[PDB]
Amino acid sequence: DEQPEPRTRRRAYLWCKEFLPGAWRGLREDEFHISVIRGGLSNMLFQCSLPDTTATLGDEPRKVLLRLYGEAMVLESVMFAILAERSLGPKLYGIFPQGRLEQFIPSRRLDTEELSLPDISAEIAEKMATFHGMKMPFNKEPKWLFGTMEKYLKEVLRIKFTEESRIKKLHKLLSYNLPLELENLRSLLESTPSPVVFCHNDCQEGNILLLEGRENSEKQKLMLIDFEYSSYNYRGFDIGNHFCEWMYDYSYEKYPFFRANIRKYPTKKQQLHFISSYLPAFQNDFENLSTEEKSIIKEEMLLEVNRFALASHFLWGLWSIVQAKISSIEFGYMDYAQARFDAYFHQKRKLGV
Amino acid sequence: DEQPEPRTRRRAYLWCKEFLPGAWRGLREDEFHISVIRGGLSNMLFQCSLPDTTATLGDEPRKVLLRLYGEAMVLESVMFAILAERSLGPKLYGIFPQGRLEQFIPSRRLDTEELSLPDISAEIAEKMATFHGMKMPFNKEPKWLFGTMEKYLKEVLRIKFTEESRIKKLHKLLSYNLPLELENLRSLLESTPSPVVFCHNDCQEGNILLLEGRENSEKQKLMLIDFEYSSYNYRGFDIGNHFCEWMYDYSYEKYPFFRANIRKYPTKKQQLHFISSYLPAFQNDFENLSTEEKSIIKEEMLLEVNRFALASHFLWGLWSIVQAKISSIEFGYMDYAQARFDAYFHQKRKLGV
Ligand SMILES: CN(C)c1cc[n+](Cc2ccc(CCCCc3ccc(C[n+]4ccc(N(C)c5ccc(Cl)cc5)cc4)cc3)cc2)cc1
Ligand SMILES: CN(C)c1cc[n+](Cc2ccc(CCCCc3ccc(C[n+]4ccc(N(C)c5ccc(Cl)cc5)cc4)cc3)cc2)cc1
Ligand SMILES: CN(C)c1cc[n+](Cc2ccccc2)cc1
Ligand SMILES: CN(C)c1cc[n+](Cc2ccccc2)cc1
Repeated sequence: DEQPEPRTRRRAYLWCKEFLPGAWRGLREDEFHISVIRGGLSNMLFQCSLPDTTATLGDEPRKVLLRLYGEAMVLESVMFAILAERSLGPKLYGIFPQGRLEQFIPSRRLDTEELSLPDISAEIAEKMATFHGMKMPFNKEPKWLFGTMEKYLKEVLRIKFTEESRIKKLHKLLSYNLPLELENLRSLLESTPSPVVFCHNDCQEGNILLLEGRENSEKQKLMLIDFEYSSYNYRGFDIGNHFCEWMYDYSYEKYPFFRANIRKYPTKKQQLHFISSYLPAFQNDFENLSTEEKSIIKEEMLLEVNRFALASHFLWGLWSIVQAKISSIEFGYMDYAQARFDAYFHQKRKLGV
Repeated sequence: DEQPEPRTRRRAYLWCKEFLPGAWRGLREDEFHISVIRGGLSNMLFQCSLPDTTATLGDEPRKVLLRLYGEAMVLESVMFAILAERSLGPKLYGIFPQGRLEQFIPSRRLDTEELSLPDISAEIAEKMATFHGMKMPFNKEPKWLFGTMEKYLKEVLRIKFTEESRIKKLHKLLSYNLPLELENLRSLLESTPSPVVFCHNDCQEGNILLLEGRENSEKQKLMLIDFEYSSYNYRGFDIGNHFCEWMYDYSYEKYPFFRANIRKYPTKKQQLHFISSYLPAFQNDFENLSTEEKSIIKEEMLLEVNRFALASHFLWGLWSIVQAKISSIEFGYMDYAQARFDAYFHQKRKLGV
C-alpha cells in the first residue's frame, strides 16, 4: 500500500467526506484509508475506502476511485456523466476543479495477447458497436481525424530537435513527403464509405477492464473505459485503430519500452470473427438478412476498416514524433513513430494502394 | 417572428447543422428558420426549426431551443445533462463554448396566481419531492445557504451608492443590524431539523412550464426548469422559498415592476395540501403510516418550512440590494429588498421568534 503525500491524503479525505453520503459524511480523518494506484504529474489515481470496522448506512460505496487531473473540461465531464447514467461506464460520485470521484471497479487491464482470444474479440466488437449506436451532444461533423492529423503534421514540420539521434530519425520520417502522403490518404478515404458514429478512438488493452470474478464467464466480462479522446468519427477508424493495436505491446521493460510485430495484425479470418459480432450488435435485425447480403456487407466492411487502419498508423506516428519533443515521460517515441510508418507502408503494399 | 442579428443567424445555423442529425446535416442556410424568444445581454433564447417542406430522416427534432450564455460552467452542464438523461428536464442536443441546443417544449410559464390552484400546488410538491430524492455528483455539505448570505451581506456593507434614493433606502435596511439578525437566524435554523437534499433553490412560476395540450389534464401537466441555482441544501429552504413566491407578482408593468401581497402567503390549510402531496412522493410507503404518525410528521414539517421561509426573505433581500448596485437590467431592486425584509419581520412576529 503506497501512501500518498500528506497534502493529497488531506485533500482526498475532504473530497470523500463532502461528496459521498452515509458513513462518509461523519468519517474522522484518522479512519480514512487511501492508497496510490498510479502516481505521476497528471491523471493520478488513488483508491479511497472506509475502515473495515465502519458499517455503511445506506447505499453509499465502501470504496471509490479518486482521479486527479494534475472547453475540453466541460465536454469530458458531460461525456463521463452521460456514460455513467447509461450504465456504460463507472458511476460518477463527485466532480470538482481538481478531479473526480468514480465508482471503483474491481478488475485488471487486458494484455496485448488477450486481444486475439475469440471470446474477448467478440465482446470488444459488441461493446464498440454499442457505443457507436448512441447519441451524444457533441459535434457530428467528422472533422477530428484529418483535423488532428493536419494540426500534428504542421507541428512535426516545425520541430527543432537538438539531440543527434532524434535529428537523424526525424529526417528519415520527413523524407517520405508527409504532406503529399497525407493528401493521398485523404483522397483514398474520401472514396471509402464509413458511417460517422460516436467513437472511442483509443480502443486497446490498456483501456479495457477484465471484470474481477467474471474471468471465466462466456459473455459480459469486459468494460471499455477512458473515453477522453472520444468524438464523432468514421466507424472504420475505431475498428481499424483497434486492429492496429494487436501489433503493439507496451509492457516491454527495456528501451524502447514497446515491442511491435507486423505478423500479429488480425488475419482476415480473425477480422471476420470481430465484424461478425460487431454487426448484429450495431444493426439488430442483421442476422435476419440473407447469408449473401450479410456476406457483401462483411466484405465491404473488411475493405473499409483496413483502409482506415492506414489513418491509425499515420495519426499515431505523427503524435509520437510530437511526444519525442514535448513529453516529460520516458518512452522510445521516435522508434515507435518509425514502427507506425513502417506498418503504414506495409499495409499500403498489401492493399496495393 | 422577431429575427436575430445576422451574425447570430449564421452562428445558429452552423451549430444546428453540425450538432443535429438527419435533415439538419444537409440543410442549406436559406432554408434555416430562427426566431428570437428572449433577447438581452445574457441567457438569450432562440427557436430554430426545419422548413415545413423538409421531411425528417429519422428521430431528429424538427424544432430546438438555442440558449446563448452571452467551474460553474462544468457543474451546470453536468447537471443539465444528468437531468436530461433521467427524463427530468429538456433533452440536451448540443453543447459548445457559447451555449447549448435543447429540446423545445411547447408550453407557457405559470402566472403567480396559478401557484395556489390545488391541482397545480399538488403537482409542484410531487415534482419537488422527486428532485429531492435524487443523487447528484455535487458537494453534499449544506454550506450554500449561509455561505451565500454571508458573502452577500459583506458585499452589501461595502456598497457605496451615489444616487440619493438608494443611499436613503440602504441606510434604513442596514439600521436593523443585519450581522446580528443573520447570526440569530443561524442559531434558530441550527436548532431546526431539515434533511439535506438536492434543491432547486428558485421554485417559482417563471421556472415552471405548463405543458401545451395537457392544460386540462389532472396530473403531469408541469415541468420544473432552470436548475442553474440548484445545490444540496436544506429541504425546508426549497419548500419555504416556494411558499414565499406566492406573494410576489413580477409581471407588474410600471415601477417598481413587481407587486407584493403578504396576504397571499399560503394559509396553513394550503400549506398542508402542499406537504400532503410532497410526503408520499418523497417517502413512498408514507401513506401506510398511521393517521397519527403522518399528522406529527406534517406538523413538524410546517414548523420547519416556515422557519426556513425566513432565510428565503433574508437571502433574496440581500441579493436585491446587490442588484441595485451592479445590475444592467431595470427593476425596483431597493423596493423589492424592503418588501422581503418587511415580510421577514412580519413572519418573525407571527412565529413569535
Ligand atoms: C504509444 N501508445 C499508443 C501507447 C503507449 C503506452 N500505453 C500504455 C502505456 C505505456 C507507457 C506509458 C508511459 C508513456 C506514456 C505514453 C502515452 C501517454 C498518453 C497517452 C494517452 N493518449 C491516448 C489516446 C490518444 N489518441 C487517440 C491520439 C490523439 C491525437 C493523436 Cl495525433 C494521436 C492519438 C493520444 C494519447 C498514451 C500513451 C503510458 C501508457 C498505451 C498506448
Ligand atoms: C426579483 N425576483 C426574485 C424575480 C424577479 C423577476 N422574475 C421574472 C423576471 C422579471 C423581470 C426580470 C427582469 C429583471 C431581472 C431580475 C432577475 C435577474 C436574474 C434572476 C436569476 N436568479 C435566480 C435565482 C437566484 N437565487 C436563487 C439567488 C441566488 C443568490 C442570492 Cl444571494 C439570492 C437568490 C438569483 C438570481 C432573477 C431575477 C427578470 C425576470 C423572477 C424573479
Ligand atoms: C531536450 N529535453 C530536455 C528533453 C527532450 C525530450 N524529452 C522526452 C523524452 C525523454 C526520454 C526519452 C524520449 C523522450 C525530455 C527532455
Ligand atoms: C449608477 N449607475 C450608472 C447605475 C446604477 C444602477 N443601475 C441598475 C439599475 C437601473 C435602474 C433601476 C434600478 C437599478 C444601473 C446604472
